[PDB]
Amino acid sequence: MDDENDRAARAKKGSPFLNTAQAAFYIGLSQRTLEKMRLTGGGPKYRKHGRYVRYHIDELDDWSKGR
Amino acid sequence: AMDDENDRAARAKKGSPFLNTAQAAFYIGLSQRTLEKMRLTGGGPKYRKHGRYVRYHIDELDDWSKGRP
Amino acid sequence: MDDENDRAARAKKGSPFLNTAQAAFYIGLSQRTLEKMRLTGGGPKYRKHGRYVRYHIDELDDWSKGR
Amino acid sequence: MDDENDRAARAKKGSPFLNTAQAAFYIGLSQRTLEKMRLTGGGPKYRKHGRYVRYHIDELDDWSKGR
Ligand SMILES: [Cl-]
Ligand SMILES: [Cl-]
Ligand SMILES: [Cl-]
Ligand SMILES: [Cl-]
Repeated sequence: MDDENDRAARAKKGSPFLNTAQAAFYIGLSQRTLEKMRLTGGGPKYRKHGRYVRYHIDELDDWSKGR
Repeated sequence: AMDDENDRAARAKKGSPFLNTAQAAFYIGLSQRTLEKMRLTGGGPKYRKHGRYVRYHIDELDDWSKGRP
Repeated sequence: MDDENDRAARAKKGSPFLNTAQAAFYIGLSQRTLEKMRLTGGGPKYRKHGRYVRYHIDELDDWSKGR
Repeated sequence: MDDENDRAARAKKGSPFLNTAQAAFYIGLSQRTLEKMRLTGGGPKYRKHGRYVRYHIDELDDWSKGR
C-alpha cells in the first residue's frame, strides 16, 4: 503493498473511526465505562481529533483480542 | 470483496458481535456458572477481555460449539 | 445476508440448542434410546458443550428427514 | 529506494491529497469543524495549492496518531 495513493483513495471512500458512543456499543460496554477507561488507562488506544475523541476500528479489535 | 478498515468500521457502527457471559450461557444452553467455571478449568470457548469485562464473539462461540480446532 | 452483528443479535434472543431429554421427546424417542444411538456412533449430529451434549434443532431435523 | 522516475510514475497514477470535505469525512468531523481548526494550530498540517487547501493523507494519519 500500500502506498500513499491507495491510502488516499481508500480515505476518500469512507472512514475507519468511531465516536465513543459507537465504540462502546460495538465492544459491548457502557459509554461511561469506556470514557472512564481513557482516564485510568486499560482501555483501547484512541485518537484525539482536536476536541473530539475518535476510535480506529482496527485498534478496538486489537485491544479486544489482546494483540 | 475482502473487507477493509472502512468496511469493518461501517459494520461496527450498526451492531455488536459480542455477548456477555449471561447471554453466551443462555445461547449455548448452559448455566452462567458453568460457563464462568470453564474460564478456570479450560475447555470453553475463546473470549475477549474488554478491560475487566468478559465478552464472547458469537462466531468464536459457534466455532467452539462446532468443534473447530 | 446475515453478518456477525445479526448472528449476535439473534443469539441474544434465544437458543437453538436442546439437551438430550428435550431432543428425545421432540423426535419421539426415550432419552435412553437417544443416548445409546450417540454412544454407538449413530443418531443425529450433536455438540459437545464442555461436559454437556447439546443438539441443534436444525441438525435434529436434518437427521430425521434423511437429508 | 525510490528515484525521481518512481515518484513521477506513482504521481501519474493517483493523488495522495484530499480536500477538506474528504478529509473531514475520513477523520469523522464535520467539514466546518475541520475548517475551524485551520485557524487554531490544533489541526493537521495542510498544503496550500494556490487558493485551495489540500491534506496529504499521510499527514492526516500522523496527526491522528499523535506523531
Ligand atoms: Cl459497563
Ligand atoms: Cl448446566
Ligand atoms: Cl424408544
Ligand atoms: Cl533520483
